[PDB]
Amino acid sequence: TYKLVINGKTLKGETTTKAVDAETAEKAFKQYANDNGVDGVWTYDDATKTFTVTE
Repeated sequence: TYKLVINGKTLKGETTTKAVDAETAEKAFKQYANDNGVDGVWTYDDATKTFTVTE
């Protein structure tokens, strides 16, 4: 796999993670964003297995 794109005011980038289901990921990404001081709106496309955080 899944991809996460971070569109922040000060931080812009991308990271990846391996998980057995989408739910498990979401949780991992939520933790990552927090550790980096980023807070926003989350979007996810099942077709591309990508989550986007804007912010």
